[PDB]
Amino acid sequence: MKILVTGGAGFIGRWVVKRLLQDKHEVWILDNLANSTTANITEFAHDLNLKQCIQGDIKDKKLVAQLFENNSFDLCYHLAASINVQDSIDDARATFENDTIGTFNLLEQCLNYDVKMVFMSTCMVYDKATNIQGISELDPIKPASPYAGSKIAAENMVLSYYYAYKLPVVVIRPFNTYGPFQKTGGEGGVVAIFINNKLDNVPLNIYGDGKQTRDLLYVEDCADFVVAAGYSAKANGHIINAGTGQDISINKLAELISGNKVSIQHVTHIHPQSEIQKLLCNYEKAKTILNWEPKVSLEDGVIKTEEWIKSLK
Amino acid sequence: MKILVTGGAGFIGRWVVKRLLQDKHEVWILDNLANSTTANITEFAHDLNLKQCIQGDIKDKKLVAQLFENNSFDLCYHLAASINVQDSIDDARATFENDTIGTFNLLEQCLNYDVKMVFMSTCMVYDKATNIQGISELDPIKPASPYAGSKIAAENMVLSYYYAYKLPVVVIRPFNTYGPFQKTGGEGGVVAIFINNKLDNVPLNIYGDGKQTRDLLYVEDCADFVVAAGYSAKANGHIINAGTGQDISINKLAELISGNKVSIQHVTHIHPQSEIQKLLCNYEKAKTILNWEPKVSLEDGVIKTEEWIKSLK
Ligand SMILES: NC(=O)c1ccc[n+]([C@@H]2O[C@H](COP(=O)([O-])OP(=O)(O)OC[C@H]3O[C@@H](n4cnc5c(N)ncnc54)[C@H](O)[C@@H]3O)[C@@H](O)[C@H]2O)c1
Ligand SMILES: NC(=O)c1ccc[n+]([C@@H]2O[C@H](COP(=O)([O-])OP(=O)(O)OC[C@H]3O[C@@H](n4cnc5c(N)ncnc54)[C@H](O)[C@@H]3O)[C@@H](O)[C@H]2O)c1
Ligand SMILES: O=c1ccn([C@@H]2O[C@H](COP(=O)(O)OP(=O)(O)O)[C@@H](O)[C@H]2O)c(=O)[nH]1
Ligand SMILES: O=c1ccn([C@@H]2O[C@H](COP(=O)(O)OP(=O)(O)O)[C@@H](O)[C@H]2O)c(=O)[nH]1
Ligand SMILES: [Cl-]
Ligand SMILES: [Cl-]
Ligand SMILES: [Cl-]
Ligand SMILES: [Cl-]
Ligand code: NA
Ligand code: NA
Repeated sequence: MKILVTGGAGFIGRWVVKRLLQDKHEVWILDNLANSTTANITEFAHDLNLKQCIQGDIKDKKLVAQLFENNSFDLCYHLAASINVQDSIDDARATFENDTIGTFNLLEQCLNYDVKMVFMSTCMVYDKATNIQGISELDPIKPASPYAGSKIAAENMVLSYYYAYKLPVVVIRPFNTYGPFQKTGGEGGVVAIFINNKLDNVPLNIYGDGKQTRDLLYVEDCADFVVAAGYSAKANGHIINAGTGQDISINKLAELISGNKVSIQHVTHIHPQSEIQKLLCNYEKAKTILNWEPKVSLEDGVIKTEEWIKSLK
Repeated sequence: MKILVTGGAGFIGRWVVKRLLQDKHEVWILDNLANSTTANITEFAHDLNLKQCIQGDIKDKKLVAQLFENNSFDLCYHLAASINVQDSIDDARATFENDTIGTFNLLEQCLNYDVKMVFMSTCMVYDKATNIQGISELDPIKPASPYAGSKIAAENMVLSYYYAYKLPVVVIRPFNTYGPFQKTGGEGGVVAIFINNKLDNVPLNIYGDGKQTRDLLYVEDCADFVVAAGYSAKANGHIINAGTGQDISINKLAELISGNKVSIQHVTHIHPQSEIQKLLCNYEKAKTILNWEPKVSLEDGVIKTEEWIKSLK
């Protein structure tokens, strides 16, 4: 198939690309490299099925039109986005423009050329879990940051095209994802930051009281879920979560990762008003529709991730 | 108070303006007159509390910035929008730009100047009612047209500002509204169209099988609800419906309005894929928070509306 992966040079994107190339699809990447480098895709530089890596912006309407007009895509995995909650609080407009308007630009061309869209949403668009069964696709939404609001906004434009036009789309809500190729600095995820701090012999710092929880999904499991949603016509028109169905507090995550190599401290929460106290995924729908389940435990994923991070030092 | 009413020269808007002027607030209207004329506000042309009627576009970022920079608004009732489902299917972009992007432009200035926003959403953002209790604010959303998707998108940006910044906002979801000052042509609502057809001695035409239902809210009741949401700090942060809690099929509405003066026919539905089969409102939350309930029955509202339409012929 001919496939466009927006954000394909990013963390999750590069793993989506890897899987699609293993499956011998012709892949085009569209990525402005705002949050990544081509080091994430060097591995694929000699794969003839990686057709092009376009350094361009989903906000550039003319570029997006030309890209679809001059290719014949079957399928688009739309991962390109601004992803940082705090940045979206500091600067809502940029997050809105990238995550809602950029989506809309792509969606318009998907309709013009009958291109199925897998829209990468986020488990952040949820209000907190309230029990051990976790959050299903039927459970309440709560846009606690402009990032979350922009993602919900995008979801609803995407789904409107499915209803109004019968355009194949899937809205996916993976939970917090970690692993090799995730950044380790201030724009990184908590697992990457903590492992890197450990390797650097500096403390782990926990925002707030650390009791907040996350359901942490290893990136290779996430990428397989993302790809599966694109391949499945049964998924068309659906919202589908992915996660592990187990959560951990940030306090306990810090102890797991440090293993007492470094100290663990608390600091003022940067956005307690936008925090989600408990994130725990019910992924029964993904199991049913996609035959998907995660294979990598947190313990094993941390080990894999630390091996990767250490390899770059 | 100093109040901005976007869309204040429109159908519901002019009634909001009337109420705010009765309550002796200083009102500014921002309206591009894309779907209205100043005849809707002639009544107020000598009220010194109607400060300005700006013919300008909420999509014009510079105009919106200047408007807030050079006034000191307390409160904004944001009614300006593209409202037509079929137009949003024919041309999603224009509806998106007006209803989502335009909202965002206003919201950004509301944050800058601490202006409470009442966001006018729509009961269309709902999946169908499934019982006689009707649709509450907790019930499922389904963006069946790009209009509905654009409205849900806007809701989520608005609510994100309440969470991230503690900006006072209210998201209101009134159900289908009818009455004096609603247009009677192809861009009008079903009640206006049917009454006008009756007065013109031409048939009523019903889309599809006519079994679809609506909860029809008289405009003076709607406008009082809208205003109340703005006046109430208890409503801050909430989604709140308004409606009557009774529905009628389009077949039965046509018989009520015609009274057999004219024939009643069925024609192919213009967008059956985007229709909502049953719309019935649970307005208990509005009753509790706002002490609001509707006063005008459908029968009496039809009579009032027909008197008004006849007066213009
Ligand atoms: N990391 C997670 O925990 C997680 C969980 C759920 C969903 N998501 C979603 O998955 C997607 C990928 O996230 P990630 O963690 O890989 O982040 P990432 O930043 O590595 O990936 C996003 C990629 O999009 C590119 N990009 C950003 N804005 C763009 C624009 N305007 N035009 C073109 N390219 C642009 C970036 O340069 C980057 O390579 C995002 O949509 C994100 O919201 C991430
Ligand atoms: N009529 C209903 O049944 C109903 C029910 C629920 C919600 N609503 C919502 O109520 C609001 C008012 O609806 P209405 O029925 O009075 O329609 P309307 O068209 O009479 O009112 C909207 C007004 O906004 C103006 N406008 C449109 N786009 C604009 C732009 N870009 N900049 C500036 N002004 C602009 C129009 O000229 C018009 O006067 C809308 O937000 C609509 O979505 C309507
Ligand atoms: O150095 C860090 C980074 C993150 N967190 C916490 O870890 C969780 C996950 O944060 P991340 O930024 O990875 O993603 P988010 O869930 O906010 O998307 C949140 O509760 C953060 O407050 C932390 O305590 N210390
Ligand atoms: O001339 C008309 C206009 C409308 N309708 C129907 O009346 C209902 C209300 O339509 P309207 O356009 O007023 O508003 P909507 O609910 O679609 O916002 C819908 O089921 C329409 O199909 C109709 O049968 N004939
Ligand atoms: Cl995320
Ligand atoms: Cl804990
Ligand atoms: Cl409406
Ligand atoms: Cl009937
Ligand atoms: Na747990
Ligand atoms: Na009824």
